[PDB]
Formats: sequence, structure tokens, C-alpha cells
Amino acid sequence: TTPDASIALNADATPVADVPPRLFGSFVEHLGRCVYGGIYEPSHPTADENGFRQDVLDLVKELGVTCVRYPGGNFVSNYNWEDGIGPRENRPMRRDLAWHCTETNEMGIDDFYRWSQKAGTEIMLAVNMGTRGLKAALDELEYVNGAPGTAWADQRVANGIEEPMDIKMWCIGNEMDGPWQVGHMSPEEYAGAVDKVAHAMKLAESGLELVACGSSGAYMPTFGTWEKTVLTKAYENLDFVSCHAYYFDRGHKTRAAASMQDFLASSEDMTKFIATVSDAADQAREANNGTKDIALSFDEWGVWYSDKWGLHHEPWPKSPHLLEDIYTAADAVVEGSLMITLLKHCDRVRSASRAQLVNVIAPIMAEEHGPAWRQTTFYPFAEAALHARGQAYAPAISSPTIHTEAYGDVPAIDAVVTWDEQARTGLLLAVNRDANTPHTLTIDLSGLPLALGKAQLLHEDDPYRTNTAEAPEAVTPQPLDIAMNTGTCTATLPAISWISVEFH
Amino acid sequence: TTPDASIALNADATPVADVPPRLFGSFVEHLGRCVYGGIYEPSHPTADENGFRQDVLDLVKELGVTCVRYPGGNFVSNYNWEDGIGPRENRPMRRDLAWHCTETNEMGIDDFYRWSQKAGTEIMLAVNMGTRGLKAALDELEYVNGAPGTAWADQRVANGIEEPMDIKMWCIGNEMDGPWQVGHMSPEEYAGAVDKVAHAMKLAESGLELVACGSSGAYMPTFGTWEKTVLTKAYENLDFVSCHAYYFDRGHKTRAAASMQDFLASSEDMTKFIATVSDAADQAREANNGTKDIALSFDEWGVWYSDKWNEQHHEPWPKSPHLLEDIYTAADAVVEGSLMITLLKHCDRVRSASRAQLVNVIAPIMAEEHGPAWRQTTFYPFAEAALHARGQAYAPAISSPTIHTEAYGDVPAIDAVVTWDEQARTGLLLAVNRDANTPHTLTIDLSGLPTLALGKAQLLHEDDPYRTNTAEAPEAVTPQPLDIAMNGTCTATLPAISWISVEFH
Amino acid sequence: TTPDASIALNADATPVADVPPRLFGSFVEHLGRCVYGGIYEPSHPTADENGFRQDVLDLVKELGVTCVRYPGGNFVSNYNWEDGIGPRENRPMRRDLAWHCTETNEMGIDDFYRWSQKAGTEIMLAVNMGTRGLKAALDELEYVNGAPGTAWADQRVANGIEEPMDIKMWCIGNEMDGPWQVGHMSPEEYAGAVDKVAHAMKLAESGLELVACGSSGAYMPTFGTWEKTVLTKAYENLDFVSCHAYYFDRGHKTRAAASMQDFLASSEDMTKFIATVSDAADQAREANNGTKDIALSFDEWGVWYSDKWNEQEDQWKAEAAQGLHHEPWPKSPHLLEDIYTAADAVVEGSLMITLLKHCDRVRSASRAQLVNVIAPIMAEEHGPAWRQTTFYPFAEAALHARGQAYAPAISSPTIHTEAYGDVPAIDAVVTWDEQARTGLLLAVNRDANTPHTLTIDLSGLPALGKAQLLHEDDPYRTNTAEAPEAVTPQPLDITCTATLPAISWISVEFH
Repeated sequence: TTPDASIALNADATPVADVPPRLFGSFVEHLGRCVYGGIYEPSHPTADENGFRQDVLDLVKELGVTCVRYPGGNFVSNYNWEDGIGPRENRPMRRDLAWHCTETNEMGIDDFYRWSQKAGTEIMLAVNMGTRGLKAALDELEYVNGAPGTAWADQRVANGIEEPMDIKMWCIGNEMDGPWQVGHMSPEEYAGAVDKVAHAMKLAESGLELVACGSSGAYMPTFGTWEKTVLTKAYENLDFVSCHAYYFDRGHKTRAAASMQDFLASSEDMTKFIATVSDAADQAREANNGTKDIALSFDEWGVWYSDKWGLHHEPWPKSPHLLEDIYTAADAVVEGSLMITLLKHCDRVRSASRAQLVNVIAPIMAEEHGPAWRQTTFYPFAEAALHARGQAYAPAISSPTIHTEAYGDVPAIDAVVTWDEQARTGLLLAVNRDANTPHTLTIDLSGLPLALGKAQLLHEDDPYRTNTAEAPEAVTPQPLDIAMNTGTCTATLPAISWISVEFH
Repeated sequence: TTPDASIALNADATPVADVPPRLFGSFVEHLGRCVYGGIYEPSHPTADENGFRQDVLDLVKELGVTCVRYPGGNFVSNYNWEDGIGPRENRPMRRDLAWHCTETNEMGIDDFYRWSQKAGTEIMLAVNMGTRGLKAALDELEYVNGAPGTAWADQRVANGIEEPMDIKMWCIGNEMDGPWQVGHMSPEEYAGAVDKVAHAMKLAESGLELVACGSSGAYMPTFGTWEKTVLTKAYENLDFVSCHAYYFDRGHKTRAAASMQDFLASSEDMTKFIATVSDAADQAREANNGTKDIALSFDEWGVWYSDKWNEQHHEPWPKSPHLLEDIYTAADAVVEGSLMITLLKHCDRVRSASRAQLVNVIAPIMAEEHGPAWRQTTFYPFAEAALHARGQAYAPAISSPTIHTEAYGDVPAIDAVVTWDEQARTGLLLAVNRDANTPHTLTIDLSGLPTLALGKAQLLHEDDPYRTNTAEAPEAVTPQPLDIAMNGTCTATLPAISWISVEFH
Repeated sequence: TTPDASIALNADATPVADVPPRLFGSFVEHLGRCVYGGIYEPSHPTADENGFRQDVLDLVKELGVTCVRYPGGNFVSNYNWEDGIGPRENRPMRRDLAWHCTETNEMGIDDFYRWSQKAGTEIMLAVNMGTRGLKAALDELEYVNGAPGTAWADQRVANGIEEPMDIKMWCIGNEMDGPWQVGHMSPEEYAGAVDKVAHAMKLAESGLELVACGSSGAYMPTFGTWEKTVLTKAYENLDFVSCHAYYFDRGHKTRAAASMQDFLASSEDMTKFIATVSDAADQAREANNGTKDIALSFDEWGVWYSDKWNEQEDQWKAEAAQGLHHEPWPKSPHLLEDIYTAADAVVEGSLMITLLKHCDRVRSASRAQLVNVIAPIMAEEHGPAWRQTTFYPFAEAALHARGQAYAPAISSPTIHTEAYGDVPAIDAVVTWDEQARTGLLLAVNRDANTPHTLTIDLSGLPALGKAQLLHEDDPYRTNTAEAPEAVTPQPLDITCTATLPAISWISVEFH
């Protein structure tokens, strides 16, 4: 079986950057059953004293998530943060216009902090810029982070949390560009609004890391021009611009081969997407004569099948089944390739949020009063979150090219190498994006300043096979058949495959 | 006469549209004595269990009002709707900057619902866009129309109203264009504000009929461009555009003959005015590649003598003073008769109209403190149209002598509309004589509607056109029986400055 | 001595204007120790029943302040006015973002009203336009000035103040052009906002006199064009436009003679400032075919060494790498407590002269600030209150500049500066009451190392009195808490003539 592809590290290889732990973040929203029926369900036997599903907490810890975006999302644009603080019996029942739901407010910032303490995760808190603004954000900042003595911080102490929450990263609103967003703004309206909010919050606390919300996606007419205006205006007090990208097989219902191969090449779309958002952030620095680069926050990424999209007297539903996609092995392979692209570009991308954490387009599914189980997309993320440490390296890759209808000629193999020169352990993530042809792969890790370890392979001959509640282990990573020959080792990666290989 | 003018419903007669019930709407503002000493007077001998004047309620039923705009008007721009819910003893006393008054808040949305339930009228609810905006609008929308279970809707149940109030038609603020309005906005600001509000409300309840406010009048500098900018931006979540037109005899002090002739032809301004606003509404649809038409909500119309409107350690602001209390002439009544003639002739685009205002306050209904309620001259044309204009509206073929005006060109002396309910075999003619000096005789050829009977035939005319109804003499000017002679084909004489209505089947 | 300079009236004048009493106003902000440990200190040996320091009040009277601006200033941009009303016990403890302090709210509009009653001073009330705006502005207006019988006014009555406070002059926001300001705006954003607020307030009360934010300084990139845009739109309901002018010796750390000479001629910046803002205010009137003039309000002026605060904001910005701060924000710390030199006083004397020379368009001025914070009055913890060098030129002008203001013909040898061109060394004003016989001349010597002698020839006005000299051989000599009266006005030695040493302010009363 002659090798036709090679992953090598040139001698004198300069790292892309240090791996930020924030690259392994996620995002929970008060949407569908992400919170209610997801992280919180008191009736469930696994639930703890606060009502958090322990089986989910186990899988989140296993998933390796470091930081979670909360509480939205479209939800936050008509949300009052005070409705989710204090004793639960005194919290008001409210509406959510975003998703046409009744909100019990059983979960709020109080309880999500308590959840985040158990989970061992940072909170990336989002403020309402739809129906509220500057005053409410400063109020929440004081309540959340304030030393005892001020009236807002004393409320927190009284609420059961004495210590500051230490929320360092903040989202100034949700995506305000979309017509669907409550309180949607023009490019200039949002520019001046983050200008006010960013300046104020930095004045109260200079140690904050602030995110201006970019476009809803690359599909927006204002895309590019949105980022430029906002970042140019508020450059001084910002640290992050957010960018969002979702991917799916367009011909999944017909199981078309062409659309499948397009979908497998989604990384080259993301690479191009990162470059242009980075470019917009560069133009804003240039116009300000600044020294610092505005980092990127990929706070919405993953696979989402979006092709599924008085006069009313009825009460609005509670905890509906929304955006609960079931993922294929193919889906997991592209999410494997997406994380590869994120790591290869972690010099600019310093944060990423896999949207979402539970139930809603998620790597974790929690059934309505049933068991919690790992989706296929769980496994590549979990491997990277646990073992992608130290410095990221963009490896020299010689690969045969596959033709795609959407993106043209694209390399069949793409990869990223991780190295921790004090452990002294490493990691290699690679994908075969070829839909028909397998490829034998050689690896030469010489340039690092080697011994094989646990090697995984995620592949199904039927790429449309999924995990279910009945069969939660129908597709799991299988032991990779790899032979070392000294220095260079070889492995055969089948059509539509993700592998991981740990080394020391 | 002998026949010198004719009204025919032949080929040259054009159908307008089905008569919308909302065209006979009115307007109740917290202004002067429209509410306090108008619809609400606890101490009055006719007061009900809630404090509402029963004698006023009976006249409102007689007037035929179907929908009431509430609570403003300039008043709403500095109003907090929560101040008008719950027990009256718990409600705060406030000041209203608009009309320089102190407001007891005894009447709120709570009470106006109860009043509207008894009156059988729809509520067109206006929200604050001056001192407040989006959040407050959504809060009130929930409190009013939300099902039990949510905090705001559970407040409404705790306040003694279990059922949702089902308010369907909403005004996003008031006339935000005028520099007299609290929180007045540029065309760009209001457009951006309405876009947000209209979207968020439709997202909450897709069954809403939302009204964006237009110019305060045709006189405004930003007229035309205002509606263009606002409607183009917010089109997808809008159902109505509001327009306002008040009219009066400019030389009423000197009893000028020239001014009286302009005032009598005021409908010709209204015709042009509607077309201009219809154009702005068409642009918004065409610019957004839409098929839904933005309807016109004439939420302020009527005769108002605005040239009189003075005015334009401390002291407490007055409670319910005597403001905008116009006593109407016979001429004022025929003008409003012709205005409703214009509205009905253009009820294809104008799907809502509101005569400003209902009680005491440029009104057809007057109510004296601890006294009786009586009809102004303007009551009678409105009440006839409101109760008998049903089915299809027709613009009939009019051949008429030309009367000369100053503010407009040479105008037809006679203007008319014909209502017709084909299935019920019953119709109505409403016609007017705009001539200030010479009488005219009409031929009424009703043959053409899809051949005999005539019913109540009324004529509102006074030899002295400046004659008024007052408190001491409530019935000095009233509609008299009309001399009609079917030969056929009917014929009737109209003296200078008169309004007529003839029922037929 | 040799006479070379001439201060004289051209036989037939023709004054600038009648001197407005509001020109001698000051400014109290919830900043540092201006309020707490300044005007308010309940445990102080001179504290009254309300807890106001009498020794401070005595010096306010002596200073001749007529109108005091409250409560801000940068402070007001993130301030909720209801937090400072009602019973002290139940007032919430709050953050101030502007100065990074925790605020107890022991002082509020209820209390400052009582202070202003005790002082005999008018109140110039500033409202939040940063975190808040229109609705709160109208709420405070009703609370403060409404007749009893409305919810907001009844609260004031219940809080111990039955009668309306009768606050005429209001500042709609603070320094909204400055990028340091909470909720800072563009020219268009503020124009729209001030138009809404000014109209609504004047609709509630015709008798109100409303101030729009102008430029925070002449250096501002939006200078001139800010005023033009803002005033053009909101013209009808505005009465004033605000001007802010701070000055200091940029090379005081080195004692550089070049920076000192630039600093002594700081009045030249103010002259241009006045000219440019007036022209902007003029074009707004004629754009609206208006009949009314917008007067100028120099509501923040004086000497302030802002490099100390500028270095604090840099160190705070560079502290971002260390992480988040858990420590509670300080209560009434020592902030902006500049100790004034003999030179600083002479500069303020000349600024007052320029203000008086242009009091035809500048009908109000507020010196920043009243106590402890860049102040003529310094007040020590549980101890004495004393006069700074800048106290004495203000007091004299405040207590004697009455009647009409005259700009006399000046002929003096010019001097060279880096910041400005060639400027006259001597600068002076004449104030004169025709009914009757008094009578004040204020003059300044701006030369840093050459003494001048001048001739005084009144004549054209339709025996001398008390004459004073503010000069020290060391122009860096200062009044301190230890020796508070080291720099005091000394008797002047004096058609009539007098000798003015390098860097000196003169006051001479006549009848």
C-alpha cells in the first residue's frame, strides 16, 4: 500500500501561535431545550441539589469545554438580567420573543455561575443591546464582579454568592445586523452603541475582554462593511470581533454525492472567511494608527441543517424541541476539519464557541427525561480540547487534490500538529476529505524542538450513519492501524475520515 | 327651480370598495374635558358603577362610533401606561406637559377597556414613543393581550380583567414630526424607531394591525418625505400610515365671504391630500418589492378653529379645564358632511378614519358638568353615514355648475357618494351643496345599481349658515325632512350651504 | 521708575456690558473631596445640624460665589438622581465610573439645596445625558420645581422641602463631546438629544434657562463645528452654550521658562475660544432667522495640572494585563488637589479680566472647583479651611466688579511665546457704577522676568481706595496646609502710577 500523501514538519518550523484554551468554548442559549431539558431538569433522576443534570455535567467535563457563552443569542435581545437573579420563587414568568416561548427564569446568571463552578468553565456573558443598553450592562457588571459594599454587589452576596463571579469576557449584545433581531440596528447605530458600552465597561474595569458582535454570517449584505465601521469606531476599548459560520450538506435529503463533497470541503470556506474578517479588523487598526490586533472570536461554529428553517390567545410553549439535529459521521468529519482550521489560525482566532452545547445543534443530546448521550461530533472536539496544548503548527502537506463544485480544487488531506515542549507531548489531527478515494499517509515529525501513543480513527463506510438514543455507540472512534518505520510512521485513512494521533 | 345638476350611477359611475366599519371611528384623548367630564364623571347623575356618564354613552351609540383611538394625541408622548392600571387609589397623580395639566390617572387602559366593552367599540391603542419606546410597548402588549401565566398578564387578571383585551390595532406613538411634540424626531430617527417597534410587536403577535404616524398635516415642511422615509424602512411590519387634516373658516371673525367659500370646498384639499399620502404608501411597497398595500388611517379629521388656539412658589396645573371646546355652525356641519363624502369616495385606500374628537374637545357630542349631553350640528351628518353607509361605495357621475374658490381652482358645486348593500337591497346617498350664494337643483338617477322606494330624506341647511347649537338651545339646528319628488328617477332642490342624506331600497 | 505702559479710557465710552452676577459662579462635583470632606463633613468641629462645614461656608461667602454648578461634571453621566433623595439611611451605595469611586449618596439634590439656601447661592443643576436622558430629566424637574399635588413633588414635600426649589439654570448633560465621558456622543446624536430635552423642559417651564454642551476645550477636534451643529438644531429652546477651558504650566516639573511664558498668556486662548464659540452661536441664530442671542456659559474654567490625572489613566489602562480588580473603589479620596503657585493665581486673574472684557456675550462663568478639588478653598480633615493663592483675585473681582464693564485702551511692550504670537504684557479691565462713584480696576503683568510701570488715566468715566498686589519673587511659591498665608495680597505703592513686578496681578478700587 504505497503512500500518496505526506504530513511533515520542515526543519526550522515556526509555530502559528500558542493554543488558547478559549478555542474550546461552547455556547448555551435560552433556546429550545438547551437549558430546560438540557443543563437543567429537576425532575430527572441525575439532577443535583440545584437541578442540574449530572450526566450532562459529566459529558461536558469529558468534552473538555473551557468557556461558555451565555445567555444568548437572539434570546438576550429582549432579556432582563434581573429576572434571573435571587430566589426562584420570587422570579417573574416572562416571554421570549426570539423563540416564541414562556420563560420561567428558573435559570439565570446566579444559577449559571453555580453551574459553571461545578463544570469548571469560564462564563462569556452577553448583555442586552436590543431592548436595553448602557445602564443595564453597567448594572450587571457591578452585580456580577463588584466588591461587597456597593448596592448591586450586596444583592449578589444576599443571593448566595459572596465572591465576585470574575466574568472577564463580555459580548456587547447579540448579532444586531439581522432583520429578525429584536431592536436590530444599522451598521452605524451599532457602531456608536458599542462605542458607548465598550468605553464605559473598560473605565469601570480595564481587565475586561470585550467582544463587538460582527455579522450574523457571510451571507449578510452588510458583511465586511459592518465589521469595519464598528471596529474603526470603538477600536480602543475592544479586544474581539465575533464571526459566525454554519455548514451543512445541501443535498442531504436526496443524498447527493456532489453536495456531500462540497460539504466535506467546508474548511476552505472557513479559511477564506477568517482571512476577510481578519482583514476588516486590520483596516480598523490601520485607520486608528494602533498597535494591537483585534482578535477574532468564532462564537458560533459547527454543523446546522438550516433548510428546516390580538388573534392568538394560547399561552406560549415551554421547552419546545428546537434545532435538535442528529449528526452523521460525515458531519463529525467536517467538524474535525473545522477545528483543524481553527488551530491552524489560532494566531488570529483566540476564541471559538461550538454552538450549541446541549440538545440545540449540539455534540451532547439529552432526551426528554431520558439518558444523555454523545453525538458523533462529540469525539473530534473532545480529543482536541483535551490534547491540543502548547503551540500549534501548520504542517507541510503534500496531498492529491479533489475537485469540488462549490470551492474548486481542494487538498484531500488537511492537518494540524500540536506540540507541548515541556510535557513533552504532542498531537496530530488530520482529515481525509476525499469522498471516494482512501489515501495512505506518512508522518515526519522531525522539526520539533518520537514515540507513538493512542491513535483514533472516526469512519463509517456509510457516511450517513448516526448515533441515536437507542444506539449511542453505533459510530465511535476506532483504534487506528498505524505502523512506525526510524522517524516516519504510516497510516491508511479511508474515504471521509478523521484521525487523531497522540505522541511523545 | 329646474334641473341644473345631476347625480347618476350609470357607466360613468365607478365603484370604490367595501365600506370599512373603522371609517366611522373616533378619538378620546386625555385633553381638557374629553375624558374627565366627558366619558368619565363619577359625580354625574347618570354615572354607572365605573364612573362613566351613561347619557354620553347613549349618544356614542347614537353617533355610530365603532373604534376609538386612545389615549392620544400629544398626551401619550409623556405618558407611563402603568400609571393607568390597578385600583384607582393606588395610581400616581402626574403632570401632562402636552396640555399643561395635572392628571389623576383615574382613567387608564383598564377603565377604557371597560368603557369600550359597554360602548361596543374597538380600541386603537397608542403607545409612548416620546419619553419611552420599545420596552414599554412590549410590556403593554403583554399586559393587555397575553394569556395568563406570565407576570404582566397575571397583573391584568389581578386588576380585575381575566380575559385578554384583544387590542388588534396599535399606534406607534403620536405625531413625532412636529416641534411641539415631546420627544419629537427627525424622519431618520422615527423610521429607525418604528422599524424596531413594529418588528418586535409583529414577532410577538402576527395578528396585529400596526400604524405608523405620518405628518401632523400637509403644512409641515417634512410632509411627503416623512411618510416615504418611515414606510420604506418599516414596510414589512406595517399595516397603516396615519394622516391628519383639520379645516376651518379662516375669516370667521369678520364673516368673510371669500374664506367661507374656501372652507366649503375643503374636501378638495382632502382629495389631493389623500392622493399624496397614497403615493408615499405606494413608494414603500414598490421599493420593498411587496404586494401588501399600506392602508391609510385618517386618525385625525374634522373641523377645528386652530387660529383661536391660545395659548401657545408656583401653582398647581389645572385639572380638566375647558380646552378646544368649539361650538359648531351649520356650515361647519356641511363641511364635515362633505369630508366624510371624500373619505367614503376614497375608502379603497383609507381603511380607517377617526373624527377628532369624540366628547367636548372639537366634538359632535358635548357634555356639561352635572348637566345634560347634547348634539352639535356636526353630530347629524356623521350619525347618518355611520349607521346607513354599508356594502359597496360608489363615486357617481356628477355634472354640476362650477363654483369659484380662492385657495383652489373652479370646483364642482355638488359632491356625492352612494352606498349600496346589494344583497340586503338597501342603499344611501350623501350629497352636499358647496355653493355659498346660489341654490341648486339635483336629478338623482339611482338606476344602475345591481326602482322605487325612498326612505328617510334629511336636509341640513340654515339661511344663516353661522347658526349654532348650544347648551341652552341644543336643537336650534337639526336635519329637516327633504322635499323629494320621484317622477323615475328622483329630483330635489338644495339651497346654498346644505347637506342631504336620502335612504333608499 | 519709568512709565512705559498706558491704561486709559478713550474719553467717550461706551462700555462692554453690565456685569452679570453669574460670572462669579463656581462648581461642586461629586469628585474627590469637593463634597465629602469639603462642603459636607458631619463630624467636623464646625459642622451644622445638616452636617455642612461652616468654616467652608464662611470662605464661600468671602469668595463671593453667586451660583454653583451641581453635581457634575463627569460624575453626572452615570448618576441616578433618585439615589440621592429621601432618607439617608435608605439611600443605595453606588459606583462612579468617572473617578473610580464608591458613592454613599449622603449628599444629593435635597441636601445641596439646603446647602445653597445656607450659602445664598443659586443652583445650576446638571442632568444625566450619558446613561440616562429625557424621561429622568423631566422627572427631576417635576420633583425639584413642581407644585405640591403630584407624585414626584409630594416626595419632595415628604422629604422635608415643601416649596419648589426654583432652579432656573439647567445643564443638559456634561462634556458629551469628550471620549472620556460615559455615553459620549457625536455632534448629530447630541443635537437630536438636546433638542428633545430642551424643548420638553421649556414646555413644562417657560422660565427655565437651558445650557447645551459645547466643547470640552479649544484643543478638541470637533471645536466650532460641534457648537454650530448642536445650536443650529436646538436653537429655539436653548439659552446658553457651555465653554470649558483649563490651563497649566506644561513644564512645571522642569521649571522651564518657555512653558511658563506660554502659561501666563493663557487668556489669549480664552479670547479666541470666546470669538469662535460666539461666531458659532451667531450662525445658529441667523440660520433660524432668530431674534434671540445664545449667551456663553464658561461653566468650567481655571488652572488644572491635568498631567497628573493623564498619567493615572495610562497606568490604569496598562493594568489590563494583571487581570480583574477585586478591591472596593475608594470613598472620597484625595484627587486633583492642586497646590496653587503665585503664578497660577496671576493667570486666573487675567482669565477673569478676559471674562469681564467679554461679559457682553459671556453672561455666566463657573470656576472649577469650589473646595479641595482644583480649588481656591482647601479644607483639611477634622481641621482648618484655608485660602489658596487663586482665592484672592476671585474674591476682589466678585465683591467689587459692579455696574458696567469697560475695556480700556492698552499700550504695553509685547512679549514672545511658543503657543501664541506676540502678546501684550499688560492686560486690564475697568468696572464702574455710575450711581455712584465706584469703581474698580484689575490689571495683570504677564512678563515673566521684566517688571513694568504703567500710567492710569480714567477720565472718560461717567481718589483711590484699597489697592492690592499679588506677587512673589519666587513665582512658584505656594500656600500650604502648614503655612496657609505665605502668599497674601500686599499693599500696592501708588493721573496715577504704580510699579508691577514680573508676574503680578493688581487690584485698585477708586471713587
